[PDB]
Amino acid sequence: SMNPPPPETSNPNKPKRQTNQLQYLLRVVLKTLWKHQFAWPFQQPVDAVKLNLPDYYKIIKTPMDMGTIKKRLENNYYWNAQECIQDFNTMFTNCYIYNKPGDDIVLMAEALEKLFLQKINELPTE
Ligand SMILES: Cc1[nH]c(-c2csc(N=C(N)N)n2)c2c1C(=O)CCC2
Repeated sequence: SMNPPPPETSNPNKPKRQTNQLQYLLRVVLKTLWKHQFAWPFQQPVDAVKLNLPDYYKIIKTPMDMGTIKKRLENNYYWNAQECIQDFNTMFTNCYIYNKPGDDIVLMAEALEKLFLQKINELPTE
């Protein structure tokens, strides 16, 4: 069994910015979700080999996780906040796509997503 390469966190020719919205995404949004008691299954890419989930990357073709997002934010990978918000939403959606309704992982994603929504509701103006 094999995992795919992880999503990139560095791309020197991709234009980048540091903006107040991106700073909020790191200092408020990421930090709030990262410390949560349910964050630990989303802090790195899904290891389909160790978890014995050979169908994970058959179904999930746009993987995303908070470890990747954290590195992207710390590395100033993004141009704008929408790119990062999209990454969080990809992470949550993948969980709902792969898993069964009511599974523990889905309840964990829902708890994190609730906080995500509350924080991005107050994304500062640029
Ligand atoms: C998003 C996600 N994370 C995990 C998981 C289990 S154990 C672990 N440990 C880490 N990452 N330290 N992550 C799963 C999952 C799914 O969607 C399907 C089932 C398993």
